[PDB]
Amino acid sequence: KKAGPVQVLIVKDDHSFELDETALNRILLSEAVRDKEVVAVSVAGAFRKGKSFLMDFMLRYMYNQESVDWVGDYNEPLTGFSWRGGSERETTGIQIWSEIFLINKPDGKKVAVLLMDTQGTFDSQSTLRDSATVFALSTMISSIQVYNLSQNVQEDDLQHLQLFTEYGRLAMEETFLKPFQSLIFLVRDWSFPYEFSYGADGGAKFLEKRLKVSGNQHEELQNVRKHIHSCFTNISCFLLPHPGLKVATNPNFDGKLKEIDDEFIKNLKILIPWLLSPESLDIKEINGNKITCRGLVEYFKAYIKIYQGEELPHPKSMLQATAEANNLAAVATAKDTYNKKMEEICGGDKPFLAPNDLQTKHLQLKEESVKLFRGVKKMGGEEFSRRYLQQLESEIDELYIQYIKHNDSKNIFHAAR
Amino acid sequence: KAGPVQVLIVKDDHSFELDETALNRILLSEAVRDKEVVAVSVAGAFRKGKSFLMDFMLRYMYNQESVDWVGDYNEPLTGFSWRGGSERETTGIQIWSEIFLINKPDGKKVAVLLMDTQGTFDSQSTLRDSATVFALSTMISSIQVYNLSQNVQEDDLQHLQLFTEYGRLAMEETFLKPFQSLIFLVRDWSFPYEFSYGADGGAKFLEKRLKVSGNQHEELQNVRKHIHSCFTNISCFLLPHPGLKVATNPNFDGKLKEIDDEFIKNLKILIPWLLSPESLDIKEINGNKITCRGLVEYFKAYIKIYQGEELPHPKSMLQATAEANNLAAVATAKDTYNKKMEEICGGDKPFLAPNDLQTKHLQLKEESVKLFRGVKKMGGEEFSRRYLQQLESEIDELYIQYIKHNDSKNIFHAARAAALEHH
Ligand SMILES: Nc1nc2c(ncn2[C@@H]2O[C@H](COP(=O)(O)OP(=O)(O)NP(=O)(O)O)[C@@H](O)[C@H]2O)c(=O)[nH]1
Ligand SMILES: Nc1nc2c(ncn2[C@@H]2O[C@H](COP(=O)(O)OP(=O)(O)NP(=O)(O)O)[C@@H](O)[C@H]2O)c(=O)[nH]1
Ligand SMILES: [Mg+2]
Ligand SMILES: [Mg+2]
Repeated sequence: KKAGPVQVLIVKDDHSFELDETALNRILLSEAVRDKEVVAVSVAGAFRKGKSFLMDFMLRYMYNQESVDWVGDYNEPLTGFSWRGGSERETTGIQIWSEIFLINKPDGKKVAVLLMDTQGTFDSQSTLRDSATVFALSTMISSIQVYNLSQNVQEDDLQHLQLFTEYGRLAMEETFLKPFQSLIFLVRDWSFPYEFSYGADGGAKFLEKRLKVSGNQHEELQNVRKHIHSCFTNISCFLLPHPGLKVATNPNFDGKLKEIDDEFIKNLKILIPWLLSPESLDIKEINGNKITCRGLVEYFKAYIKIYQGEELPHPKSMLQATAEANNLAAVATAKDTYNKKMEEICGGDKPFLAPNDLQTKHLQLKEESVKLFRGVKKMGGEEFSRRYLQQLESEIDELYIQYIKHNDSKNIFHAAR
Repeated sequence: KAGPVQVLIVKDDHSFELDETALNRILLSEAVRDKEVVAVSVAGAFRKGKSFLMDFMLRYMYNQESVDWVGDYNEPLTGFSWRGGSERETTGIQIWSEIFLINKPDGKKVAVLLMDTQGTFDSQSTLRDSATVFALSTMISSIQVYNLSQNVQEDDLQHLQLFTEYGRLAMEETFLKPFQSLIFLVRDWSFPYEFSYGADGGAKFLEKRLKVSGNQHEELQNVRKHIHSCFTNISCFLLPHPGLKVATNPNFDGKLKEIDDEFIKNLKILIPWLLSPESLDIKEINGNKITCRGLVEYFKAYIKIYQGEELPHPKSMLQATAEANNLAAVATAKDTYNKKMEEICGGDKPFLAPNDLQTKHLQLKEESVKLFRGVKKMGGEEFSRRYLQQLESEIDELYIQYIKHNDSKNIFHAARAAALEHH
């Protein structure tokens, strides 16, 4: 009866994902909201950075919109989505709030507002596929994604965003429009207001310089930025002050405003409506169509269904992915070398060779391809490269069988006359 | 006067060069030439307090015989350049001009080198820029302080694996571990009620964070196993937040009077812990202890490798995955063409009229192209366009060879036809 967080996407110990359809259906398919267009707000990013903490202040705003003091009473504990200190991850999978909010757009549109809290990336229990799936899904479902970052916007942040969004793209319909809508770079604990002011305007100037594409820029840097711009219709940045050392280090801290830095609260009171004001709420769109709560449930099911199978390629650790590419490239190089040299010997316009001599040449050329494959430095491991070396040897054996038949025909076809 | 010396330069065109004259001036002096060397380096993400830390290491190295080495509380912090702001400061690799001569417990007189490095992941650097600095600083130092913020996350572990693997590949083959001491320094640790500030809380924390289990997922296991196999001594120190003045006040100067006391307390444990003569390990490479002169030779050799050898250069996660996806698809699509052409014009198959053979090839080539296009790949058709072009070009080359094999089955086809046509 009382409102609370609802586990909607479950991530199990075996790294499998399961959707709680009953709960999702309960919330988004009720008669009161099912036919309404939907605004979905999500927060995502690294674990332990205050994502759920933030969402709970968004809840205070949603519940007390017409009040000037929505931020709460100063002795009131912060509740909603579960948050706490400690070095271990808290939120898992994807949670939504059980109460859908009905908000009047300035035109008169009665839209429904969904709030989505997510499992943090880069925890020690999770595989990269786990983190990417949760990040992609929230981005594919939300119309406003708050990318929660610590201290700065680093190049590895941009490359992770790129990886995660591209993974989302893969499971989506082909489209001629931008795949996603609003992205907010929220920088927590910004330490340089004297370089860029706290808030949206300092954020805007900061992010502008961060994502700017220039002709002098190395292609690797250009491309990640181009990808990001291509993915989102609106991109903004908000620079938030540190909430104070007590918020971060006191195990008894409760979310009470009286224990939070004043300049934080001041910028917080600007941040939330800036994200969530009736003016700012963009209705979810997928490939050119405004999605209702009913439609969102459908896409949520279809998307997770794709991530549950093996139709998509999955993201892998940095060393593992480079390693595969290293080996796949080496296998192709070694095989093409063997092949080119065999054609010089038993191509169609070359004379028939005695079988034993063909075999002797094959064995020499094969061994040279094996040596070539082995001499290329690859990440990561001669033991990672075993499966690929073995594939190379067997694929070359298969090619040689074709070459025997080709060689034999030069003798056979002539005998038949 | 002593000051920081720029030794490794990263050019604005992303190539690498060593300032050999600067290096020789320092490490080839008659005083230190043949001294066994200890090299202390700090590496990690930009703007995290690396240079700042090293300047406190400088104070210790200069005032060991003093009661209070940490300094007067009203004295500014100098040495390696540091500042606030969100833009990176340190570039390439710099070292301190003064080599410190210290006596080890066993009575050796070793030379001590301090090395400050360019922070990783700035927006000016390619991944290869960041990887090369990190790797070299690891390959040169006997003690690598890995400087992190707030936590040891999984992306930090994967970056360390990526960077150390890149270093390892440019090293002489060995059966021993490639490196020596690694310290996970966690800046702004927020949970002393869970793991204490300092080396003991850090030890217990990192023990759980890096523990290998044969039951956890392969990729979690393998990053951990890689890190353990790379270093002979791995440690962890949890440092408190220095206070908001240090992090946020533009007028902050490094004066201890403006730094949180808890940080100072732990800083005064950290530095002697890192730099105590008992624990200062002498640089070894491939089982041999290295002198100062010998360190320079290795620096030049290592640098040369990154300049001119075939190495698997680090790529962004998307880039790497996308290449693998495309390479596999090309291979598969190409193999499908080959197999099906062999059913049509393999050596044990009859001659085909050049026009029949042409239309089979055109049919099968299109089937392979569509096979290639049908497979889901990171990331995009644009990324794949060059690979699709490569596939089509390679299939065209196979077709040319198939034409030659087919002709050899009936060389006289055209000539006999022209003769029978006249008759
Ligand atoms: N330094 C800092 N700490 C913050 C900030 N906001 C909240 N915290 C603290 O961060 C800790 C984690 O809060 P939480 O909201 O649970 O973070 P989370 O991102 O949801 N974690 P998880 O990924 O594990 O779900 C709490 O101790 C909270 O007080 C902030 O802006 N800066
Ligand atoms: N939050 C926090 N800030 C710190 C800490 N130590 C130093 N700082 C602040 O960090 C800022 C950057 O210092 P600096 O030593 O230049 O960092 P760096 O890692 O060398 N930067 P770069 O990689 O760009 O050379 C300074 O404003 C300094 O006051 C710390 O432990 N925590
Ligand atoms: Mg959370
Ligand atoms: Mg620096």
